[PDB]
Amino acid sequence: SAVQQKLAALEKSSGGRLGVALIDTADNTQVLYRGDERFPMCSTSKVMAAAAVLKQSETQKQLLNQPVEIKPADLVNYNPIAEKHVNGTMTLAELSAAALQYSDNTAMNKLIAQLGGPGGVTAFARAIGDETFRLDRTEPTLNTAIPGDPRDTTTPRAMAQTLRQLTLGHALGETQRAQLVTWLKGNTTGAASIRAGLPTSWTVGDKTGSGDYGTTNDIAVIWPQGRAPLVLVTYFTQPQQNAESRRDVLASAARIIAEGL
Ligand SMILES: *[B@@]1([O])O[C][C]([C][O])O1
Repeated sequence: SAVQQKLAALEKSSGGRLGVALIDTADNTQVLYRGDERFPMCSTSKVMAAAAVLKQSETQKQLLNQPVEIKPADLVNYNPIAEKHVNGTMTLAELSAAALQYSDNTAMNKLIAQLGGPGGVTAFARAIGDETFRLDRTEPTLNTAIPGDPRDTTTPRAMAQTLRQLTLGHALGETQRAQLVTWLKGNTTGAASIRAGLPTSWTVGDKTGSGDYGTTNDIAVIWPQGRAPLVLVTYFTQPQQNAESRRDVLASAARIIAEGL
């Protein structure tokens, strides 16, 4: 299609490797570009950890209000919210919000601990039918994004399907799903990524990710005004370990997708 030609051209112009998956929930049609290639997830993995904790809260009804102590040893490389609560507590809800809306790495590590390790996050993915997602490490090392390394990767197609199930489907209970959507819609880190390629009238919930090798990711649910929602995953990584982030590539890929609708 035109869109796949334009995405290929965008990729060629960027010097990196671009993966895109769009699901249009109107007709369950899909647009894929490198849809079955593995990409480092970086912080887009935080959606799965938060959702796994939400799933636990369907049975442990008070779980999200459970206080979790933030100690100095807990702090890693990027903790905008956890830093504000060192030697205090945050609830699991506050930690989930921080992981998603500010990409707080300490918050993510607390969610992983709550789940019994990276294997507990991966188990949740398997439980909801995602056989591709794998979380192997904690923060910050899950962002190394080494070419060819399968650790901490998924594919665009898999992530789009899973994000659809978590936000628009019923992998989560009704209250949990609504909470996840509310958290994604309040993301603060996404203004230069998918959102920037879309009409300002559209409502977007997203989670960005960034890592080494110039890895620049964003996964989003999109509610166009008067139209069925869309799920869009854009993964991008580059050949140089110290490459700069390229959020503009994600914006451009979204714009190309939005043109084709
Ligand atoms: B994820 O990728 O988003 C931000 C943080 C910085 O390490 O991790």
